[PDB]
Amino acid sequence: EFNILLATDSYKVTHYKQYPPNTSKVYSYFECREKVKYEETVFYGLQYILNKYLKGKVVTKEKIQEAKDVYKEHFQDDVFNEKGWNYILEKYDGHLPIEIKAVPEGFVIPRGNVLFTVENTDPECYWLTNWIETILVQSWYPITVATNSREQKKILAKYLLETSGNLDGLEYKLHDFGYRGVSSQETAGIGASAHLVNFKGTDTVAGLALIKKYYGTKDPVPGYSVPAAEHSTITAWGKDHEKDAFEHIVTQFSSVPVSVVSDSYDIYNACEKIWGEDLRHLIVSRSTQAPLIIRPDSGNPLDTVLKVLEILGKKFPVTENSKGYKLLPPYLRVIQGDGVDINTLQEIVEGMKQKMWSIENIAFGSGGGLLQKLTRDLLNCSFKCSYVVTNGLGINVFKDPVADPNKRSKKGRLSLHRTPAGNFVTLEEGKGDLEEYGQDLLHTVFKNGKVTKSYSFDEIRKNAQLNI
Amino acid sequence: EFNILLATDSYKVTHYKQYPPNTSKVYSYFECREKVKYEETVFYGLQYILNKYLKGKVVTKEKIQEAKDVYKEHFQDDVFNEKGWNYILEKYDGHLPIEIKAVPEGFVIPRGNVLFTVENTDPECYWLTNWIETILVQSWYPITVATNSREQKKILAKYLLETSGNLDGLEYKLHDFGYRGVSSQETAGIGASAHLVNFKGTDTVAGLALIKKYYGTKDPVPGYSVPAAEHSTITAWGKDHEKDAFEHIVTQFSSVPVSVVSDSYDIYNACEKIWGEDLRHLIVSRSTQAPLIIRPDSGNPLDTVLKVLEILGKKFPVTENSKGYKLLPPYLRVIQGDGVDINTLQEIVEGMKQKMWSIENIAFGSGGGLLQKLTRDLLNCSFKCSYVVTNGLGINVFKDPVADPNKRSKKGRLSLHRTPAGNFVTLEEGKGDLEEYGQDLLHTVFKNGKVTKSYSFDEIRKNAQLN
Ligand SMILES: COc1cc2c3c(c4ccc(O)cc4c2cc1OC)C[C@@H]1CCCN1C3
Ligand SMILES: COc1cc2c3c(c4ccc(O)cc4c2cc1OC)C[C@@H]1CCCN1C3
Repeated sequence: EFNILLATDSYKVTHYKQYPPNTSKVYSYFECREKVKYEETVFYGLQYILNKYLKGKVVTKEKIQEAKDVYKEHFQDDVFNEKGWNYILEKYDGHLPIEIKAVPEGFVIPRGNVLFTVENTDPECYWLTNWIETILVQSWYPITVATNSREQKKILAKYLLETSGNLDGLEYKLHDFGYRGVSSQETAGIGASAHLVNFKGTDTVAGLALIKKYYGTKDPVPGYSVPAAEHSTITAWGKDHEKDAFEHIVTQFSSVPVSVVSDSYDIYNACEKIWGEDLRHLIVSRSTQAPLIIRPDSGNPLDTVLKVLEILGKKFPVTENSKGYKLLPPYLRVIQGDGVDINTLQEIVEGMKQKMWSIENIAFGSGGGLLQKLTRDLLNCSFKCSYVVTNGLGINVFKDPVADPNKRSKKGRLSLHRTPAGNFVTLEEGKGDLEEYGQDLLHTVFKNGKVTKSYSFDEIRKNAQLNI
Repeated sequence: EFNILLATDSYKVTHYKQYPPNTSKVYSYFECREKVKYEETVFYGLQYILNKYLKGKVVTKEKIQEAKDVYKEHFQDDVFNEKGWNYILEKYDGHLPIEIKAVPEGFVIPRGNVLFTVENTDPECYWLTNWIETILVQSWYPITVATNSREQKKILAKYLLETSGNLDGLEYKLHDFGYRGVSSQETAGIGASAHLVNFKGTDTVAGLALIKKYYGTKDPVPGYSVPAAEHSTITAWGKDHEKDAFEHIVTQFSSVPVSVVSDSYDIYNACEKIWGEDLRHLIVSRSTQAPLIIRPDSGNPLDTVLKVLEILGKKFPVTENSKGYKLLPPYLRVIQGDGVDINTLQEIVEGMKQKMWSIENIAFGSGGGLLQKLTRDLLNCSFKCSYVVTNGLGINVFKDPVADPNKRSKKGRLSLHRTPAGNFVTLEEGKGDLEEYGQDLLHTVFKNGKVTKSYSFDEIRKNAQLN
């Protein structure tokens, strides 16, 4: 049912009429333009797009007719290029005559570098390069989710290492709760998969299926969850029976970790009186492999975390780890899953450290902040034409708006290189062909309807690892 | 290839073990909780979800086995409720034993009112009400896009009325440019469909297909566009040939409206020297039905709009309308489609009014600001359990967190009524059954796998009209 002829910005339908006459090549590129800092970006998600939308026979006689009929009404005019699309159907069996070169998935690249390039492989299809901009520029989302997720991992690693002396359990310190808070089922899958580049905990089941279909893992699944209560399973017992709900849930899940939302009526009373006194005998009996994870879900996230830890530290036996930081017993942990984004995550771990609480005690859950409150503007994700051939001559093209030099685009044929210090540089104006900086790091990943280079999710996770 | 058994928050897989024993009924509701204020919301998008995801045979033996295999690995344990899902397959031929009642689509409802309710119709399926919360709560996105778009329409209507004395072309004053700035193809269609509740201009073609399939219009399409240049079609001509690019494009599109991005190198030079002198002869000759629409795309959105209008006003014949506001000639208009969201739109029309420019002169295009930069928290969209039947006894259920009184949920069986002054009131604790108000405004839209009541896009548009 997907029709690539109907998967572009409307105005692109009219572009074949606007290019200079005798244009044989249009060459475009994607970058996260330069200027939390977000100095480096995780390149993730293009392989999903190539496989789901671009590869194989994407043009049929029925798809051309459907698009002709929609655009006739949408524009109230006959501007649709049926001839160009028929050419692709008849000459290439509806395979796109396009070459895409990209940096490997999971690579961590500084801002302002070429990440992928797109060009037509047939001169008659000069107009196709920018037709597919809309579908390829959506790459911004998994790039931005993967990047923002990795930036939160860097904060958790710094504070976990300072307060505990190791990074054990780091991949489980940020759990994806974003399924309800995203705009669609398709978005849930894409965003959850991008989070699983960096972490292993997710409630967003749609992410597992996407990874298995488009990337692959050695392991049966790329992420995991544990049993957890919500407000409906506590509040269903009645206002006077919160203790009965808690006793039932921890007894049902006595041998596995279990998360219990504790703020239905009064989080402080739940921690001090219900967990800390009435049900304490059911908690101190649990295995190290099956902790109670208390989940506050309302109020000021920092103030609530600090008060919950002070409460639990007075009702349960607290130890002092080798770094001097307080540690709850191994059958008891906290997860803060409300109001968490990269800024509040920083504030909580810093406030915990100042009160001498180990980051071993806490994990975070993020919903909207992890998968929804991100824009194409956060990393200045941009797709621009840099090179055309018109009357057999290559010309270097760019924009350079007077009022915003940050929107200046790169000129000519691009390539990505290692510098002598081992950093990245993007060469412009075809200067990569001089091989003063060695070989281009971009690889052909799509050519003429075929995916030509692919990466497993395992390779992507290894590429995206923290420097440590 | 969608499997409703795999379309929930993972933890919901475990909830059938957490509810009180002898629970026969779980009843839950959606609202935009009370605290631009966004005092009223456009209810839009549930019918999409009911038809795409919830209706008909959604359970098969193969879907149950697939779910069982995934959950075994995801939890490293066998917690999946295979028996519950098998019961629905055998007893209802895989149709969901759920009743959903909703306010009519397009209705504009004040914050803090019930918009829809969900309950199981079979006692064995008490667990199913909140299993489908994840899919249903995503209704927040079309509600929020439709609501934010209508709030922008209110600002434009106010300023167009004060500066021009009428609302002609209001439905073409905010164009959807959001396709590349959203997170997915599916989000693009949903968001574009929500904008078309209020406006007619879109570049997001995916919205048209969604409206045709799930809602329907008397007109062949719900939304329109005009030819437009992008930086690629101007810059491809070369840095020294911007004039040649502009001339080619307006000549190819001489008899239709055409938008031309004019900031590739220098927006001010383009307006004053290229449009205003070198190509002025190809502009002043155009039909009122085929204006040149100049599109700045960089800089401070307010400062750039006001400077562009000042430039054009010195190069082209400006009139003064009956309200005393300046009006460009009919063959010349402007569209600002960079940095536009609800706050900047207000800043620009207010700044224009202060410089005595009519809002007739300007349209807005919005991308990320219109379809992407919105969260479930903006309208406090929430799905909560309000009523359960345990041991044959009905109990009013709710949350009331000590630290956030704004997160208090409603109690018991709910109903939506007209007040004697013609406002809306949500009645709690089954008090709607006393019939002290008129009829419940919630109608059954889904029952036992069937969509029971459908709205056309034309009725939705009429419900969402401005006062
Ligand atoms: C021993 O303490 C813990 C164990 C887990 C386990 C998982 C887990 C998944 C997501 C998440 O957000 C947290 C956790 C977790 C948290 C714990 O303590 C805070 C999944 C794995 C699959 C088999 C064994 N499971 C253990
Ligand atoms: C006469 O001036 C204008 C006309 C239009 C027309 C459309 C239009 C669509 C989207 C949009 O954002 C703007 C416009 C527009 C803007 C104009 O002036 C600024 C679509 C319709 C389909 C047949 C006739 N078209 C006219």
